[PDB]
Amino acid sequence: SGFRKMAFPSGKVEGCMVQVTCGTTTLNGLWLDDVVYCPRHVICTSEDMFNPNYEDLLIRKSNHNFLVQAGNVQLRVIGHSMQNCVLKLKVDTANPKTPKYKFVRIQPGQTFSVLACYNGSPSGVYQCAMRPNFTIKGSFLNGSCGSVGFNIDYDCVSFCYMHHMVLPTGVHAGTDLEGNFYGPFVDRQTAQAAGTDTTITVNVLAWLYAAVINGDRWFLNRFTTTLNDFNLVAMKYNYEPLTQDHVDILGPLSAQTGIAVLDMCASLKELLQNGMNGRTILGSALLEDEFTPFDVVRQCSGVT
Amino acid sequence: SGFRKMAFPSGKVEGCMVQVTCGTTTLNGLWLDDVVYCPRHVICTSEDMFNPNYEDLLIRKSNHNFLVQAGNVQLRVIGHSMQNCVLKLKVDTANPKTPKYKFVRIQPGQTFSVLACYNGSPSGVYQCAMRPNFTIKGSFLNGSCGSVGFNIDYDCVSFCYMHHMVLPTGVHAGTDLEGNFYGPFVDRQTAQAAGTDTTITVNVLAWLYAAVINGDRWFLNRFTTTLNDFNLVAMKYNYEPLTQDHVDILGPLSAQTGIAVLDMCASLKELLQNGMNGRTILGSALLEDEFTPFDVVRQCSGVT
Ligand SMILES: *[C@H](O)[C@H](C[C@@H]1CCNC1=O)NC(=O)[C@H](CC(C)C)NC(=O)OCc1ccccc1
Ligand SMILES: *[C@H](O)[C@H](C[C@@H]1CCNC1=O)NC(=O)[C@H](CC(C)C)NC(=O)OCc1ccccc1
Repeated sequence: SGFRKMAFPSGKVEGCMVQVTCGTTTLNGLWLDDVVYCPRHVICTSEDMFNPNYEDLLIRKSNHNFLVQAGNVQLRVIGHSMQNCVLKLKVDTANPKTPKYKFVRIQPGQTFSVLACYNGSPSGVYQCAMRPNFTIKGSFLNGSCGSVGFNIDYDCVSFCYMHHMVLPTGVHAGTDLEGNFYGPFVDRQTAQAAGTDTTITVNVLAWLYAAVINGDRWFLNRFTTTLNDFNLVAMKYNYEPLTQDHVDILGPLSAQTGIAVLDMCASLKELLQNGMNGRTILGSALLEDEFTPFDVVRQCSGVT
Repeated sequence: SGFRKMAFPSGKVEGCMVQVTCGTTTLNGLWLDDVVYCPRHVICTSEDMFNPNYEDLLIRKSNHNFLVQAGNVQLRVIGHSMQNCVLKLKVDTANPKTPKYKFVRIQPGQTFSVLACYNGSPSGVYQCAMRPNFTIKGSFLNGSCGSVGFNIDYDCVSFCYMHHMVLPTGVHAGTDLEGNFYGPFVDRQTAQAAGTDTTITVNVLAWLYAAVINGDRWFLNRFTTTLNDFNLVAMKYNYEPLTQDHVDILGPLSAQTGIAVLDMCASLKELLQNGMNGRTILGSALLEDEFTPFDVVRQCSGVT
């Protein structure tokens, strides 16, 4: 009953967060086994950040320049390396709280939980989606870099995001745990902008299925459509085109509800063409697109 | 940068969640020190739940009828007591993960984080507000009862909610950790309904201040108003009346932004009278009222 934007429990990740200070810059790192991962711009001063030469800046940093603190306890740095846009600080102690973990690069449309942190201390947790233009709409302040995004499949934490920067539009950009940015962005303070923020059609349809499951059906109409006809209207509205794989992925939701995917497409089309007329769906006056089909099934079936 | 509905990190609470089974009914309990707290309707069968006599049902339950499991490990129940609508199961082992904690009863308008659980295992976390009609809009399925709501002030967890039931409108009702329901509700499956779900005016104003902080200012107009004139319009819209204490509580937000509270009231009034005209504020097409003034300052200042 009810449907909410919901994050994974953050306990396994809280125990991996540390503070990393180099010079005057402080941010967060992720401590797994005997390695701390953090954004490489920790080495930049306020000035450096506009056109850094990271390799050159890194020549003048030695192991003892990276101050790593876990709680009130200092860790000893015994090595360091740059992998793309992240640093790997080898420490002399394996994190006793290291969970079963993996590093994954997610695709646009997929969702993950962000544990926002400051000074190595968890601040709060919320759910995000990797948007088609490879930005996320999170909540980050100065010092939040190194905060990570993750999913949990039972016992295993899959890290997929590390925060690096905010863009002129207020949306956020970052890397996977190998240091490769999502999107065309780079970790420097130059002119760079996001790109068209299109809507995750399949996710909206999943969310419409969630509403029906929870008894909110006012938007179901008597019509159906075709995939080709739907996309012609959807893309007038900057919706990602819907494919047969998307249809397949909504299959189980379609069967649980007895509503053909294309029938639901017909309902979405009229919502786009006519609006909500001041009504709401699952408490929203907008079509919500940051729930995947997996997300909906999860929350409507009690998976733990 | 950015503004999101955000929950406290759930780690300290994850370690307190256990599974409680009596007869055929399974739900969650909260294990603090040597006591497990859980809803008393764990003792009801499917039939009992329509007009239970809990005292009478409790006569036939002994310590060994309450199966308490922490992970894959069974706890030994050595005593039991009913306090209002919750049971206190004394166990022979103090929870080694017990945090510094307190039990508090919150007021309508205040917010807290819910850790949704099933079979004693955390499922996900999300932020809620205690609404003026003493319901919450969460995400709960069968077996979720005993999940708890909490705030964290640095090191101390303040438990304020335990889930018990869903209402015909799909909203949720529960108790504080002393077993007293919020609102007039009772833990039986009889005809009972919520009451008018009015809007937390002060919280909407806080959220409007959050938008301005994050550069979303399109809704600021050239007008001001009075508290009396504003409330005359606000209560046509089922908004809780705004008081001088509310004004005081928005003081720091008013000073950080240079916008008098009554000027912002004038902006809210025109948004109520004229709508959003299809625009959004912080990504919402609705006036959001589940952020307190404290919530906004927290998230816009990096408190950990
Ligand atoms: C790292 O913690 C930080 C996160 C930004 C700061 C405010 N909100 C965020 O999400 N990243 C940077 O400061 C970043 C550093 C370069 C090496 C990319 N630069 C950046 O995002 O610049 C834009 C900006 C900075 C400060 C305030 C507002 C916008
Ligand atoms: C306890 O886990 C459970 C939570 C309900 C079930 C579905 N979603 C919820 O939030 N509470 C009950 O089942 C409760 C038991 C009585 C002792 C109050 N009764 C209840 O909420 O009845 C309404 C209902 C039950 C089952 C499905 C849909 C509505």
